[PDB]
Amino acid sequence: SNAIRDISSIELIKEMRFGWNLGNTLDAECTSWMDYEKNPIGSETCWGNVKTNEDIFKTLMDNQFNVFRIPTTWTGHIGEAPEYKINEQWMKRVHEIVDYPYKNGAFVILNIHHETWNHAFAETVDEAKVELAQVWKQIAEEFKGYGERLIFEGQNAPRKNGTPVEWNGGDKEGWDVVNAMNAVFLETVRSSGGNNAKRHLMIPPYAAACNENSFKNFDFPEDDDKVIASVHAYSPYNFALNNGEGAVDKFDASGKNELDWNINLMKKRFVDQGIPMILGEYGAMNRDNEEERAAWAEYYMEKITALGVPQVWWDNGVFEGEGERFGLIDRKNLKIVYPSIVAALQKGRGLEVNVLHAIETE
Ligand SMILES: OC[C@H]1O[C@@H](O[C@H]2[C@H](O)[C@@H](O)[C@H](O[C@H]3[C@H](O)[C@@H](O)[C@H](O)O[C@@H]3CO)O[C@@H]2CO)[C@H](O)[C@@H](O)[C@@H]1O
Repeated sequence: SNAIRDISSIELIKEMRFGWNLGNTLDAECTSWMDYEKNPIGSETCWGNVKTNEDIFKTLMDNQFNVFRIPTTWTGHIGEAPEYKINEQWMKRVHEIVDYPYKNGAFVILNIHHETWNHAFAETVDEAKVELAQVWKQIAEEFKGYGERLIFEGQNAPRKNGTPVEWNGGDKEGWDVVNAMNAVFLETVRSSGGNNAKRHLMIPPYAAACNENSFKNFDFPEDDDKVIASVHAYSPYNFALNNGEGAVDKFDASGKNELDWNINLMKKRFVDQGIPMILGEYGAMNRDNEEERAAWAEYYMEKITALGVPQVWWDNGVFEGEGERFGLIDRKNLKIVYPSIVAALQKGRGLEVNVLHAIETE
């Protein structure tokens, strides 16, 4: 089945309800202690998530999720330079997981994620561009026959890791590198075989940041209507993403102001300019505050739905402890842990509320 619809991204995006990330899974990176030679697909579970199965996705699809992002870290599974051959058992497992939502008719986003080699520094950009082309040549070849519901996202949050400008929008060095890398990704996939000339491709601004500086220095192609801007927006910060000092457990007036500001940024940079965009990651972590988060999620969803922009929940499988607690589905037991959040996504999207597989009330 190698058919692909010839459809613009803006038209295709209309078919998207809302999404879910298979977080802390194929993106988990454990090369400091795991032997990837003896465990070539072991990294999937090395951050504590269960082995992925189709029923995780069917549980979510029952709740009207129809976009599934598969964040994938290829670092550790890549052969030596300059061929950068991807381990074939790893590629097969990535392929099995893409197929869980894809063969059930949903949208799938496959990316490159926690890579050590695509950092946004001019020092290494010549080498990083070669590795990016080699990696995407192989991904594009493996999935060349897939239709329009399989989307490639060329980079995740390329940035100047470990610098003062890592998380505040970047600087000119970082913007030029991210743009050059995005161009290599687009060219590599467009130049490849099969349906890839008509595949929908996502590219991020620097760090995928919802930021004035990142947005303003983001190059976007003017002659390719099947390219999509990839943005991440865990907004407002202290309520949604702050895992240290200053975190708040209520979505208050100042938090709404901050969220409204960033949504308006997306409107002015992308929506008003006819640039297709997807919020590929967002979420608010568990602070024993499900109703605060449900109200925030319904408001966020309603506002971006009025702009035609879909969003994709970041679910890293973590519910308690010191880590970031973005879990939404209990993958082991196939239960929605926060049913009022899922109800908020449905209601805010304009859908009928029907939360299936909810956990019992304790
Ligand atoms: O517990 C296992 C490891 O967790 C690592 O933290 C991860 C968070 O749990 C996860 O929520 C976060 O998700 C990122 C996403 O990958 C990224 O694309 C986006 O820019 O931000 C999201 C929210 O922060 O990923 C991190 C990994 O970077 C710990 O860092 C690690 O020590 C620990 O072993």
